[PDB]
Amino acid sequence: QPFQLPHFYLPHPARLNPHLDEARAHSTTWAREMGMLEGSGVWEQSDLEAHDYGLLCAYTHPDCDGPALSLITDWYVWVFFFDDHFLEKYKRSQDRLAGKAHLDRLPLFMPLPEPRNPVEAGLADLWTRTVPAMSADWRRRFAVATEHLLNESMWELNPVEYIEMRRKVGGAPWSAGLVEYATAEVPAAVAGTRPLRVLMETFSDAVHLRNDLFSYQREVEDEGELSNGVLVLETFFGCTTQEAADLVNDVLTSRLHQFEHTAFTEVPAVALEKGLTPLEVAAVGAYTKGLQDWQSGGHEWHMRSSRYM
Repeated sequence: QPFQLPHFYLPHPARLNPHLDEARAHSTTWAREMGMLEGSGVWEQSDLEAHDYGLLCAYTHPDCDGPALSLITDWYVWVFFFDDHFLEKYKRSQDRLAGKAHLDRLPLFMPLPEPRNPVEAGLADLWTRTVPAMSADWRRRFAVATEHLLNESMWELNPVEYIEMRRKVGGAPWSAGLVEYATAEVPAAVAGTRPLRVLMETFSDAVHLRNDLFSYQREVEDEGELSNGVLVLETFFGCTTQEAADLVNDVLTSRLHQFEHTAFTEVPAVALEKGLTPLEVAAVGAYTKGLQDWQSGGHEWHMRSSRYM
């Protein structure tokens, strides 16, 4: 182990989704149907089964029913398979043009075309299944977030800078889109207000920092990935790895506190200040609870599963 895991701030206990096993079998079968499994040159069945993204989605989205959980699970399986496939067929072979054309072809499967690869097929099926359940606004926003996350893999060619950039280019807003699918979508009235932006900011920072704390083994040391919270703080402040871990954890705790504060106090305040109807207020609250649940279940999935892989 690179460092001893710091003391985590965990105000809300993680809850597990009762439909888990169903999501596991369905995600495996679906991943096979997309051609992401053996024969792809990227994943085998054992790899996907070892990753266990079904547990991640069941932990992060406890209140959604079985099929929705299955959909979210297929989304996560797809994006992780996207990362691996891009780091295999393109990044490894160092072909920029092919990957660029790929990243150009991907948004075409999310209209607001015939797949040449398992990624495009998966994205197509996922869009087909997901779209009827959400509005046009969510479609646009989630398409934008998705395209952001995908185009962030184009990189082949300072702590505050790192956190702020990862805030925009991370996978947290994407996951939050899937969250507002899991519970309720955020009304356009309070969508642009400061408390919601701070909500998204703190959430993103927290998730990303935690992920950095748990990925230091397989990314910094083993892979050689230069982007990590712990690594950045370590090189910047000249601190030892453990000290950097403790600092990142402290910042994480602070972001969680600001998260809770703005969520359970300021957000309903700006919800009432914008004259939002109670029906939409319930949606905002459900969204907040969805974020909290996602954080909790995420940490729990990291602790109980991923760190042993």
